[PDB]
Amino acid sequence: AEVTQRELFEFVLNDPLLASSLYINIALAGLSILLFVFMTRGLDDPRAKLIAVSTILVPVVSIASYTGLASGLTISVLEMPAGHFAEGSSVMLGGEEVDGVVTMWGRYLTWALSTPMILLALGLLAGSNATKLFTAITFDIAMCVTGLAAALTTSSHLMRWFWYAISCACFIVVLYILLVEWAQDAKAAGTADIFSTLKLLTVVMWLGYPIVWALGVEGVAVLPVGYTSWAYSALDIVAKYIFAFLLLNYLTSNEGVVSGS
Amino acid sequence: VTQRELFEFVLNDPLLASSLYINIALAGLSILLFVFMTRGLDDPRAKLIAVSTILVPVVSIASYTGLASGLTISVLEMPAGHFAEGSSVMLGGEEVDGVVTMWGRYLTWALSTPMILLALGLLAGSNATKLFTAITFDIAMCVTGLAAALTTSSHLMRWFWYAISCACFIVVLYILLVEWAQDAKAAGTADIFSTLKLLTVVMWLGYPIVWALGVEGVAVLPVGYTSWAYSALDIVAKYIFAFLLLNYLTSNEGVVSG
Amino acid sequence: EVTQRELFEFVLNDPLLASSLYINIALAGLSILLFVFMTRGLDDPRAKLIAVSTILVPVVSIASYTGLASGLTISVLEMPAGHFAEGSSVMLGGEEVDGVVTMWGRYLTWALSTPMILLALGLLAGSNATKLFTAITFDIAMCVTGLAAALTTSSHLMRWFWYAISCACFIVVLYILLVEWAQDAKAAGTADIFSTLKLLTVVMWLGYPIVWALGVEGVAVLPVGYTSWAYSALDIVAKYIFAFLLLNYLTSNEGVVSG
Ligand SMILES: CCCCCCCCCO[C@@H]1O[C@H](CO)[C@@H](O)[C@H](O)[C@H]1O
Ligand SMILES: CCCCCCCCCO[C@@H]1O[C@H](CO)[C@@H](O)[C@H](O)[C@H]1O
Ligand SMILES: *C/C=C(C)/C=C/C=C(C)/C=C/C1=C(C)CCCC1(C)C
Ligand SMILES: *C\C=C(C)/C=C/C=C(C)/C=C/C1=C(C)CCCC1(C)C
Ligand SMILES: *C\C=C(C)/C=C/C=C(C)/C=C/C1=C(C)CCCC1(C)C
Ligand SMILES: [Br-]
Ligand SMILES: [Br-]
Ligand SMILES: [Br-]
Ligand SMILES: [Br-]
Ligand SMILES: [Br-]
Ligand SMILES: [Br-]
Repeated sequence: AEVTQRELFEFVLNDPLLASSLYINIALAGLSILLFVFMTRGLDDPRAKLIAVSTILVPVVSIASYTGLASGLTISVLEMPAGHFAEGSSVMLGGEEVDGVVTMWGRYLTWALSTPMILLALGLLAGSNATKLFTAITFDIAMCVTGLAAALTTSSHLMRWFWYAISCACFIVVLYILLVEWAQDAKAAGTADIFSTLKLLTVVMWLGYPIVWALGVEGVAVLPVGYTSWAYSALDIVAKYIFAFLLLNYLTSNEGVVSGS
Repeated sequence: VTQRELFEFVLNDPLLASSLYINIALAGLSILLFVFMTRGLDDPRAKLIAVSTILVPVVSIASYTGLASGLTISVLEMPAGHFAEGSSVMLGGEEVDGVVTMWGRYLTWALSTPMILLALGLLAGSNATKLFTAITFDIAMCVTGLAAALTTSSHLMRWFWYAISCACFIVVLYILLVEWAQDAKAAGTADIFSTLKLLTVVMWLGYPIVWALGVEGVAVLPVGYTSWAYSALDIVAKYIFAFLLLNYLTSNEGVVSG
Repeated sequence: EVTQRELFEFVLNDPLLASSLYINIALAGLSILLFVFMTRGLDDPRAKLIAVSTILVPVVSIASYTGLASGLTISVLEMPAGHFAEGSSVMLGGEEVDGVVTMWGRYLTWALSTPMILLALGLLAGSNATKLFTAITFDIAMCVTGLAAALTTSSHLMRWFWYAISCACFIVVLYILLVEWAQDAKAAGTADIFSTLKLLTVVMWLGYPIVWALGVEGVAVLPVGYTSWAYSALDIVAKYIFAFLLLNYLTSNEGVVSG
């Protein structure tokens, strides 16, 4: 590994766009954790608290994920394959010019850890049975891991996009459960309004990621590294922080509705 | 060596490329077929079994792609005394010491078997305790096997990892063939387990036997034959076996429901 | 480009390192035997589930310690400026090498074994699913963020930030085990054994973050050799004896936990 972790860390700092897209989220994730733990202090029902802890875990994983990226621990320099729209790039790391693209794979590694929690909270709010919850979660993880594999794949351009297509198929499974299955389960659960709201927000925001992947450096490359990074951090601010705040706003005011068992 | 160089090593070699790309394609077709076959299930418990099984070829088309792209393939120099020691291969167009190691296979098993196990356990009316015990040791088995494959410091260490792993294997096989076959009687599903009993014992024992005999073990099977031995097993386990389980599940939805 | 073969030889020919690692392999091995023996009497599925979660602990340990012993889970890393271990060197093969022999494999031991002992202590206390889900997730986040700290070499300050995140997660777990579960056990019938262990718990669970901060990963008052025995000493207490005291109570009180 020619490029050191210190060097990548230094490249992030010194790069205004990059460093801000990263450090701003370590900050917002921390404040989110503090606000969430405070908002839910009055919950007592175990099923209501399971929804609150899973929610809270989202920014908890987020602050760790971004610290991994900012430290350089979860960043690597890869060389795109022939034909990849970003093939032939250089990053100027340390003092020399290194071939390749600064790859922030750390985003994928942790999405596989935070998104299931989001899914678990939304399934429970909707009063979902174990089967649909297992189906939503297992495919979500697969969607995130194949995403991480595509980003990590440098041997073949066509391979990169094959991983991507596998990931989309797994994505549609989750989407179908959100829009079709849980939408209906929410009625019987008495949480229709809030679910339909959070459901529409989820579908809209989540669609943003595979769009950014395809337009950013890892895909067709119209967005340079610094910009795809901000595209991902901005989706994160809504998809994770504001979204979790909204779900917890309902829960903390309607404990009785989801209290069941 | 480079990822692309490994990717090209697999393409360009009929034995290797076939042992991998064929698994990618059959896994793809099996996901469709499995989703199709089960389009009619209605019971939640049955459906859990069907999705857990469907995940088998999903994990397979993904993990094999990891291998074919070279992402999960690596080159390792075997320890002194190992029967494959002093091997070399030619990758970046040059003599590279070591053996191409498809460590991605352990990922495939560590992720798909927990799913087939969950499916079988539920089918057998297993309680939580035996389901847990089986899945945990099944995973410890798959991972210690991986450890064995990646160990290059000592020849004896690899075999010690193997012993650790085989131990976890009998724990899993025991509940699979013995415990669950017995629980299935009360669940009204004893027959699917006896019909697939020989198929199950042969394919499962098939993996630790291929290890010992292939490049990772005593090496009477070269890298390419080692790849095809594991691949022919996977084809049986991830596709035909899963199909059989699914074929039964669909005909017995009501009873598996309760 | 140090090899796994050189790391394996480094541990051997290094008395302290070799014994801290090899004594644990041996002790975890017997444990699996002794624990299998002590619990062959069990019949209750709930008592047995608790029994196997606990047996999985020494299994995880003998396997993870073998990873370390084999060199598989060891690496040489260079510490960042200001770090007390920065500027370290180690003899590997036929040349001097910058860095610190990093036993990152230990974090995989804790990440995989602790959720089991937590799933054994929770069920033993009668814990509902919410607490059991909390304690373990934050426990896992703790183990993984600790590794991140150990794996971070770009910034001295970042290591301690990672260590602070890990420590906060650590607080959630200790609050569940010491307080919540302590209460739940009263309605479980198993409040007395939960007490004593809870006491040994505090001391040993705290022992880890204290060692981290004082060993080569922290301010390094303890060299690589001593941090390893420090952790190995703690694992003996938690993975074997603690597991023994737990099983000793279980197998002599299957009626109380039965259900
Ligand atoms: C810029 C300053 C930051 C201000 C943040 C204010 C958010 C506080 C929201 O309060 C919480 O609302 C819940 C109902 O939804 C109540 O149950 C709970 O008791 C109450 O504490
Ligand atoms: C079912 C999904 C599997 C996808 C398999 C993709 C195989 C594509 C092989 O492409 C070729 O690779 C060579 C490298 O060896 C290049 O030199 C050559 O220019 C390129 O055209
Ligand atoms: C906190 C993060 C969130 C909610 C992330 C969501 C991410 C996705 C929905 C990602 C999806 C992708 C695909 C469907 C295709 C391949 C690439 C990915 C991983 C970007
Ligand atoms: C994909 C389907 C199945 C049934 C896979 C089974 C895998 C095993 C039984 C693997 C076993 C191993 C053992 C027992 C010993 C060390 C090496 C292996 C991991 C190959
Ligand atoms: C193997 C058994 C036990 C009980 C292990 C416990 C481990 C911890 C409590 C580890 C804690 C850490 C913290 C809080 C901070 C970062 C570094 C550590 C991972 C060592
Ligand atoms: Br609770
Ligand atoms: Br994340
Ligand atoms: Br269902
Ligand atoms: Br399988
Ligand atoms: Br049992
Ligand atoms: Br433990």
